Amino acid sequence: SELRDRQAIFETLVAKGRELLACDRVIVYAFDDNYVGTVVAESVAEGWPQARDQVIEDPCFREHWVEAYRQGRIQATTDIFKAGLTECHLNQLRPLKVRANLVVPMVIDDQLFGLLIAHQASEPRQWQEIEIDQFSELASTGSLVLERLH
Amino acid sequence: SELRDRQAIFETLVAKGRELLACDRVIVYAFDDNYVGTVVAESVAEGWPQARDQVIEDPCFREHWVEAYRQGRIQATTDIFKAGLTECHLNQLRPLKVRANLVVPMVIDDQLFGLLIAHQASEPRQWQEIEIDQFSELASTGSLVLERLH
Ligand SMILES: *[C@H](c1[nH]c(/C=C2\NC(=O)C(CC)=C2C)c(C)c1CCC(=O)O)c1[nH]c(C[C@H]2NC(=O)C(C)=C2[C@@H](*)C)c(C)c1CCC(=O)O
Ligand SMILES: *[C@H](c1[nH]c(/C=C2\NC(=O)C(CC)=C2C)c(C)c1CCC(=O)O)c1[nH]c(C[C@H]2NC(=O)C(C)=C2[C@@H](*)C)c(C)c1CCC(=O)O
Ligand SMILES: [Mg+2]
Ligand SMILES: [Mg+2]
Ligand SMILES: [Mg+2]
Ligand SMILES: [Mg+2]
Repeated sequence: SELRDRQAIFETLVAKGRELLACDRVIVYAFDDNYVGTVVAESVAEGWPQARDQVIEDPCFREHWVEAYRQGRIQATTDIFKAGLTECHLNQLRPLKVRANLVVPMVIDDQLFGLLIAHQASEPRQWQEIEIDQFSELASTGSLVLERLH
Repeated sequence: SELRDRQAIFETLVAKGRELLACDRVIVYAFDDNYVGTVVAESVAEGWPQARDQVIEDPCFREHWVEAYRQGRIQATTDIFKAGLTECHLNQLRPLKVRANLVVPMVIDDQLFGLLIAHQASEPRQWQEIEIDQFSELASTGSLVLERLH
């Protein structure tokens, strides 16, 4: 089925993504038609909370970032507590122990299907250029495969 | 269909591989139980023979290297004519046009499914660490996709 195919690619991306970065969590944050996100796949190291299957109603993608991510925006944050973020934003990340994160888009048929997101937990992390390139390329490869499968 | 899904992934791998390396050819070379390989997908630049749909039996894999490739062996060759190769090896490459090559494994369910192979056809080419890493990760990601998809 189309749903089984997407999930297989998503499980591949989170597993390979966490291996590539040796970070604490990688997820696929998939959007519904109103850009409400569901954590549909997760690779997470031992001891950290599981984000899998959580629904996170974060309005900034629908309201502000859909176009930039469609166009290939990448967001990397070394220290979420030093990024000018509001408490509402921080309270989504605190339970998952996020301290640093890297966000790349999954664009399929020119549409923003979701985000591949890496977390460093309870520890800041400066994401390096070639790490970002490898992670962006992983998301693109996965997205291109899904484009070709159907 | 496993076969149709397969071909879609292979086509993504060869196209992305040739884009990443800007080389003359990238192929997927898939093994059967004699460890005879078939070129099952190809991206090739203008002017070079199409290696697509070639069955090429090379005994060195089954005789020496299958397990090593399972474990992540590569072949990086800057100039095949300075590599101490036999006429039988040179003869099997001559119709394709290979001057330099990069061979990385595709491992699925802990077996050597095939090789992802890049060719430079009219000049030597010293394959760089970053290229080897990118090409290896491409092959690994595509392999894991196939492993999970069915
Ligand atoms: C936009 C925004 N949200 C996120 C969300 C996540 N990062 C993660 O790691 C995860 C997985 C746990 C999620 C989910 C990011 C990365 C961004 C930034 C996008 C970018 O710059 O490219 C955002 N959301 C909020 C939430 C806040 N705003 C509201 O109106 C309400 C209500 C909120 C509470 C739920 C904020 C403050 C931002 C950033 C500011 C902005 O760009 O508008
Ligand atoms: C082993 C060997 N063969 C290949 C084959 C290919 N390179 C490519 O680019 C392609 C696609 C067109 C193929 C197919 C490689 C890369 C290697 C090296 C493996 C390694 O060390 O990792 C090899 N095969 C031969 C051929 C020769 N030996 C025979 O018994 C018969 C028969 C032959 C003629 C068909 C040779 C000389 C080698 C290298 C030495 C060895 O590994 O035994
Ligand atoms: Mg199917
Ligand atoms: Mg690495
Ligand atoms: Mg399509
Ligand atoms: Mg399987």
